[PDB]
Amino acid sequence: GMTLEARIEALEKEIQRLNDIEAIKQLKAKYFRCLDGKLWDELETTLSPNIETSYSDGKLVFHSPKEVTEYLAAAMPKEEISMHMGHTPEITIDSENTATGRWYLEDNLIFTDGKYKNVGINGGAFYTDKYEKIDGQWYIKETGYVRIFEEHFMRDPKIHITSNMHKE
Amino acid sequence: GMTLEARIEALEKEIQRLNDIEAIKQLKAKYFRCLDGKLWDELETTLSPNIETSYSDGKLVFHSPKEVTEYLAAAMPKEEISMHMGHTPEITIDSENTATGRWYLEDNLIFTDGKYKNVGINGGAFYTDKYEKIDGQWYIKETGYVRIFEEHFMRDPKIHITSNMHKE
Amino acid sequence: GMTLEARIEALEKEIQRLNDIEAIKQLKAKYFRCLDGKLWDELETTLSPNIETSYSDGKLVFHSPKEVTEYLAAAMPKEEISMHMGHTPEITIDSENTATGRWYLEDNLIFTDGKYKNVGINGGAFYTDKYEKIDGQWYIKETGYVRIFEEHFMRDPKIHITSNMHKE
Ligand code: NA
Ligand code: NI
Repeated sequence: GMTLEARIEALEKEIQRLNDIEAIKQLKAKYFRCLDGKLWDELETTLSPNIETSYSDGKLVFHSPKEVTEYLAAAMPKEEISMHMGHTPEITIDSENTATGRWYLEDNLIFTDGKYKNVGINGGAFYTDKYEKIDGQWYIKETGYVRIFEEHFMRDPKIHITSNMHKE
Repeated sequence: GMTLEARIEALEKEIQRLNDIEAIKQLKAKYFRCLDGKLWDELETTLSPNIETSYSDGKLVFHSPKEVTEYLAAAMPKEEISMHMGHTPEITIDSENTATGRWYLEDNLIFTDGKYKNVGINGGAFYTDKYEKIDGQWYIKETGYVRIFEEHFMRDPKIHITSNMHKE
Repeated sequence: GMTLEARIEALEKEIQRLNDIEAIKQLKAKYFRCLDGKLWDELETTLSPNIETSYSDGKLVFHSPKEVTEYLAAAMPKEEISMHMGHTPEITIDSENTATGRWYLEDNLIFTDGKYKNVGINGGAFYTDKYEKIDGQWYIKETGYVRIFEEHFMRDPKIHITSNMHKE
């Protein structure tokens, strides 16, 4: 049998796991919100401060959080509306300070002005993120993905874009 | 050090928080399901019964749950298929009976008949909801949002809508 | 009042419920990932091994997990890109080893080659799943759904599909 203290110890471990899972789901939510909102300084706070990290998605690789946000600010300019919509996470806490997260991504991109005016891009991907916990806080260290599909097309210029946060 | 009783107290607070977070995520799920299903009486049960509430999204404002559902029933008639798809919540429990929830919304609207026949509307938004807990149950009090984008367009009438719950 | 032991018992029940809810959300995530990835052997591991189960969605009915995956492999061939995107779950744990889960589905299907080349199908549905727990593990037993809508259309062959995991 188990004493009351043993049962408390078990509960403490279980609750810590659930708390970590929830913290990670909110971290990834914040990442997507900052990414699509183009809130680059805030997005930087989701990335690990441990610069032993190579900040990579398996394709693109950078050596600091600032390098990541400098790339993104250039790659995702005001003329590009983006939606990165995460679904159905599978978060595994791997240790006291490491974890893995599978996410099912849908992405939609719309170029409103410039050289790529009226280009639309839609896709899907399976991401597997790696996270680390530093001084009580979870951060994103790196990821990899399989692209389910991606399509590029020209949007009808007669479509009426009635709202655009990057103009308003 | 902490006694067993102190450790139990800590666990009770942590579990209550996680339970509240889960209750809120299910509440918002029910809201979207009732909204798109046009189950207006059921949707009304998700809204706070505290009529000190101004029921607002920052744009539209009503003074009771019934006023909200009367508006929605008129604004979202049988001829309008709607999908409001929530993603990546960030739920913060603010007190014993208040909370905040960020949600990443995609919306798709299709008009099948009437004056707006063949109109499609797609968009995205960042919502920040406010919730309150009354007699053990969570309710939605009000929200605000930033529209990421919105587009209006005419759908090809050659598209075959093979299923529509609002006709069947 | 409650003794420390009673308070521990209450916490054990609450944490087990939250653990079950999280296990179910990850189970359904795995189902969708395997479905769209066409990982049929892995998908089979999400289905209940209890063959007193009729494996049904209310429309299609099979009598073993293998029959389910044989159907799916034929129905969802390499020429069909699929995305089944789950949102906003409402998971109810019904007993120590049974549960119910509402899911808000968006589906997108694209045929790239064959007889249905350039067909696209988009839809939405409200699913209510039934789960069972066998030897510590949750499985999907069966489901039912209401189709919000479904549309069939021919895609412009000028669209550029730049990535497709089922060719790569
Ligand atoms: Na979508
Ligand atoms: Ni979605």
